[PDB]
Amino acid sequence: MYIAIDGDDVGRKITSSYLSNSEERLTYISNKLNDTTKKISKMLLSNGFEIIFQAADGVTAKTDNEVNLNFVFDKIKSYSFDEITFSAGVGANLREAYVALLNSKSNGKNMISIYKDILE
Amino acid sequence: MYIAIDGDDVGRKITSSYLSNSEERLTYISNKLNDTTKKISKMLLSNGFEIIFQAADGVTAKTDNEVNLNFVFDKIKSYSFDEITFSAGVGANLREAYVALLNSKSNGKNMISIYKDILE
Ligand SMILES: Nc1ncnc2c1ncn2[C@@H]1O[C@H](COP(=O)(O)NP(=O)(O)OP(=O)(O)O)[C@@H](O)[C@H]1O
Ligand SMILES: Nc1ncnc2c1ncn2[C@@H]1O[C@H](COP(=O)(O)NP(=O)(O)OP(=O)(O)O)[C@@H](O)[C@H]1O
Ligand SMILES: [Mg+2]
Ligand SMILES: [Mg+2]
Repeated sequence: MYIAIDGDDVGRKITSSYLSNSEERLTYISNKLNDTTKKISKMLLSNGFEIIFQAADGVTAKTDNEVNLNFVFDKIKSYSFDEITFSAGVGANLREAYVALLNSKSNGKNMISIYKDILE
Repeated sequence: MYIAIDGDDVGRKITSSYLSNSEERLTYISNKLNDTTKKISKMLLSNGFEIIFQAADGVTAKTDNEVNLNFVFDKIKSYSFDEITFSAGVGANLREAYVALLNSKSNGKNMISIYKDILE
């Protein structure tokens, strides 16, 4: 199973910081993204996932083991901070997790989609 | 002086890797971005810059010292790899470096713009 996780509307708070000349707020959000994907990457490892990347505001991973996915996403939901949520997609391969990720980014965000469910 | 540096068309090679189920190529480009912004952040420190963020595929920094900017950008240009260039903007504040950055992303990419020059 592949899972892609990625920050919602992250650009808006970064751009807001440039335009208001707020470098400290810009630096805080950059390291906060850095640290939250770190939290996400570690929760995933503890549940038998192999991280593919944990960089920028995203994390992609895969698990040849079994996994409670309402648990996993309920904890991704819980690293939200200051109006920045995370969306997730899941599929049987990287491409499918990607599409399902677009689906979430495309349907309210702060949500998870599963590729097999979209097709049906 | 503020400088914002950011990777061109980085999403296209990442997305290409999802859609072709090429996780190894996806992981390589993620760490390669990680490592190139590292190279950029270090060259800037050696020339008297203070890094504001070095994350994702970008680096923003400022220098209360003086700086040869054709040198600096000529070396940013030289960390290009596999058809991924970097654009830069410069200004007297964060907002201005941002606009000048959009200008470069907006005018061929693999290029630098200076905010004061745009206004004139
Ligand atoms: N850790 C980070 N440090 C600095 N900039 C980041 C970081 N993570 C993401 N970004 C920036 O945030 C943006 C991520 O690109 P996205 O295209 O993913 N857009 P975003 O608004 O963040 O949300 P979605 O549309 O995906 O829901 C780019 O501008 C990245 O350079
Ligand atoms: N180090 C990284 N690791 C993983 N994904 C990254 C990294 N740096 C950037 N990205 C992704 O690349 C994109 C950066 O957002 P951008 O909105 O900056 N778009 P890009 O096509 O990269 O070029 P420009 O339009 O800015 O010229 C987002 O999808 C990021 O999540
Ligand atoms: Mg995002
Ligand atoms: Mg970019």
